[PDB]
Amino acid sequence: RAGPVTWVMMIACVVVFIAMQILGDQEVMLWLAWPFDPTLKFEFWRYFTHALMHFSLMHILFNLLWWWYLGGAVEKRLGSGKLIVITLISALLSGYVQQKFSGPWFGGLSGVVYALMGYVWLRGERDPQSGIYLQRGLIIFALIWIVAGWFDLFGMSMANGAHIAGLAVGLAMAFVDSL
Ligand SMILES: *[P@@](=O)(OC(C)C)[C@H](C)NC(=O)OCc1ccccc1
Repeated sequence: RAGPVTWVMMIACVVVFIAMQILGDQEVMLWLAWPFDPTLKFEFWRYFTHALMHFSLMHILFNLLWWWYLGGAVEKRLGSGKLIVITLISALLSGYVQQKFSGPWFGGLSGVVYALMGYVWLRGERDPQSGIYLQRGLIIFALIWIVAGWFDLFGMSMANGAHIAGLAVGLAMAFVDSL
């Protein structure tokens, strides 16, 4: 089965997704979004909680599908702590990039997912002995996922190539870890 970190992230996104159906998106964004007013700047969770919010059925399924697989892969083979740190860094840095381009009203785990794509792939090609790698077929689908994000083929946003910032994060870390 999937480790505790993989598991807990899935529960949290589902719970949050439930709340959005009951309360509506705006109300949950009000509590979980990146700070959108100076008085909220010390509410630290907001720099991360944006990743827990999804705006359609397809949004959460596809994110959690990728997370389950790549997140689970990292946790099994590299440990819970690695997954935690990949997650915190990508959520924060992608969050920061998203905010600059699209403002503070955004959500989704895909920044983290792109980071996990970049990380797992790069780590596998540079450190096969680590036990992590992205299979040939999955590389193709991840690439299509990335392209989709660069070009806003998801039907959701139109805020451009910024959606894939996380990928640069994940690559960079995989570099650093392959030393
Ligand atoms: P991601 O959640 O965005 C963050 C804020 C960087 C990404 C752009 N969205 C995504 O991957 O959506 C998946 C999807 C959405 C609708 C239909 C199919 C798949």
